[PDB]
Amino acid sequence: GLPVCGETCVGGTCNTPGCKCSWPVCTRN
Repeated sequence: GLPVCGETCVGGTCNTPGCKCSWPVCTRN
């Protein structure tokens, strides 16, 4: 639920395990 991945999923990518794409930002849970 938290954007603590340090990743944006603009292209639909989130590498950090637990990160979901809450476009355009990755949220870990």
